[PDB]
Amino acid sequence: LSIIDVASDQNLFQTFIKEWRCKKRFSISLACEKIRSGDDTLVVGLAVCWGGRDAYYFSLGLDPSLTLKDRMWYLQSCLRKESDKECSVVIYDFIQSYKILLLSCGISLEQSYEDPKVACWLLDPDSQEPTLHSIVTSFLPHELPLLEGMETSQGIQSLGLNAGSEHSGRYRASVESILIFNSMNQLNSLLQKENLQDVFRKVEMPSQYCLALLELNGIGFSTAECESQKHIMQAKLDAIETQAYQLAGHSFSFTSSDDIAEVLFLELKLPPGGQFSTSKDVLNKLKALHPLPGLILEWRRITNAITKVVFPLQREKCLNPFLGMERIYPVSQSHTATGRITFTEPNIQNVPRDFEIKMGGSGGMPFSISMRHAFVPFPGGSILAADYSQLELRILAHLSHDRRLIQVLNTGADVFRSIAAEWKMIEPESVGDDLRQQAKQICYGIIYGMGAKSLGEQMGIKENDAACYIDSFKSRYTGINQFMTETVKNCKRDGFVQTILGRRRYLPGIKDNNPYRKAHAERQAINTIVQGSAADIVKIATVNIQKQLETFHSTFKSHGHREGMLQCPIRGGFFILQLHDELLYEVAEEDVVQVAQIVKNEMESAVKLSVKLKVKVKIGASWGELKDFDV
DNA sequence: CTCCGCGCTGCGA
DNA sequence: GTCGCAGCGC
Ligand SMILES: CN1CCN(c2cc(C(F)(F)F)cc(C(F)(F)F)c2OC(=O)N(C)c2ccc(F)cc2)C1=O
Ligand SMILES: Nc1nc2c(ncn2[C@H]2CC[C@@H](COP(=O)(O)OP(=O)(O)OP(=O)(O)O)O2)c(=O)[nH]1
Ligand SMILES: [Mg+2]
Repeated sequence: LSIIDVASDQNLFQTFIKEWRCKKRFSISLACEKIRSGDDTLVVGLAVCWGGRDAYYFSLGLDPSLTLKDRMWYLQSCLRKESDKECSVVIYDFIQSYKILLLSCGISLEQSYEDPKVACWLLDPDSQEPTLHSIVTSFLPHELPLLEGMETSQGIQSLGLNAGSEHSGRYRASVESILIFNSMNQLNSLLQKENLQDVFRKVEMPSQYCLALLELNGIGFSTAECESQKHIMQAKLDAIETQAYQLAGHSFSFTSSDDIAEVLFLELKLPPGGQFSTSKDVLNKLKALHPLPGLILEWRRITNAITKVVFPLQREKCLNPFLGMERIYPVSQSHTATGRITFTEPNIQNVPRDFEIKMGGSGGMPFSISMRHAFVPFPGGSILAADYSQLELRILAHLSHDRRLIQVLNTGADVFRSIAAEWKMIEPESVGDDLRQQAKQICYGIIYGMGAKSLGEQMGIKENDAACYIDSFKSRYTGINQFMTETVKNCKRDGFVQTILGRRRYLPGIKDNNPYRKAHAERQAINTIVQGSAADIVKIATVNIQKQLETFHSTFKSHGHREGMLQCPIRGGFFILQLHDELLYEVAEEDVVQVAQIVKNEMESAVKLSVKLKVKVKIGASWGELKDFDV
């Protein structure tokens, strides 16, 4: 290809800037390499392509008159949008590039963004995580020999951003620039064909921008809170070990399923219930007989909490010197089958719910272990959690129009406490969090295709009894099953399911021969038709909330922006985490009211349904100590 | 072979 | 290493 080193002659550089200021669409690729003496990232330059196999390299490390500050001035001049300039930038791994640009160059991009990976996921949510090699092979094969010059393109990291390759930063960035530009033109052609370009440019890419702002913010984390909770949990763990070995007369292994099987079903004559299964469903039923199953469940819960939540967060914590805080910086991921947004490194979505452990000799003492309490706002701030009240159920009500579901939605009573009251034959006010959560699983499973076998095994009852429960549900809420049958019919005639925004989940297995294959495909259809719609509504809410918060301004978009500027008082909302039906923000005090009215008004007014979207706003000094807000 | 769904992560074979 | 299993979250 033609790599044009624009920063080599002054006339060449000025003509390059002249041409660049005319373009309405161009690709961008950062050129990161190693710090000579160790190994760390260093932005050596950048690459721009606006057509053909020509990549313009903007060196940032040889006309001496082009001082680096002049180059940065022209860079910010070309990268910042103005009034109705309608520029569309194309970058691979848009969030990482935005973060690295803002943090290593002080450049806040303001143009419209187009990511090829997001387009690939939109065309097929079940597709593998797109790599530059995969995109080039599937959409721009004739230029694949370019990537044949190396093997780094086989990774999800940007080729130009991958400093590990023996190739130079310039060559990698140039190749990525041209390839991403042309492959994005092809992907845009396909998206326009399938009427999904709108959802790509108005919902998904702005959501990626909000995700980048979140990742720049990071969630605050208190280490002393984690220390205290971990000490209590380890004390209770040792107590559980000693008490269980006393109750068993010998030392078993809580991980060894055969050890506990021998202890329960043989040494203690506990009734099996094919048999000799030490699963959670069987131990929950056996808890009502001997204390040891409950102790094993508590041991497993505490061990999971302290090995898969405590230590990862304690290792992933970083100091934010400008804020005087210790924040956790997770990574976003939207490449999911149903459009939901998950997190990684660490998954602060999987933080355990609030549970209690009783310690003491005479009946113990209650000690609440809320791991979500170690997440706190900045000094003088407030965590603000806005939750969609029964989002998927309202979506199913708008779809199926089963008047019983609409009625029980209008009544305003916990349908899971209702299930548990019909289940255990108790009062709904007596249903605790554990039993209500079991009932929530029962509810959503039965709605999405739970079998009588698993329903009975979880309910602690027989198969033919859970069958009666399923038939009762189907007789009561009839429009739901009518719409489920219509959905399998539509996905069988069409071969795919379509969410509310028009996204497509391609499920060919709905016409498979194996009954399990067909059943799983039908269940995936009936699930995704609602789950992806919920994710889409959450995304629309998020992007409108961010736009509204940016309207009032007098506020830094992300934290990263404000610490980059400092190198000022905090005053505004800050995206920190997104539960799949609930948004979390970190609002400064003076705005905890205003921002709240922004989150509730947008979330309610994110999409028009036959059932109004109910939102519940809570404010607190931590994600664990949240109390309802007025708004 | 085998019957709610989406997701992550540590440990073990 | 790679993946499966089982723990948890929505
Ligand atoms: C009069 N009650 C109480 C609860 N409930 C209900 C409501 C919904 C919803 F979401 F549409 F409102 C769903 C379910 C089901 F079946 F999906 F779990 C519901 O439970 C059922 O109907 N049964 C038959 C049921 C009850 C307890 C179980 F252990 C299993 C099944 C009612 O209608
Ligand atoms: N298919 C399925 N979906 C689930 C399951 N648990 C949660 N979800 C989905 C559907 C509801 C949504 C929100 O989860 P919550 O646990 O926050 O549930 P909720 O019923 O919306 O509200 P609440 O906060 O009152 O418990 O996530 C589950 O076991 N199966
Ligand atoms: Mg909820």
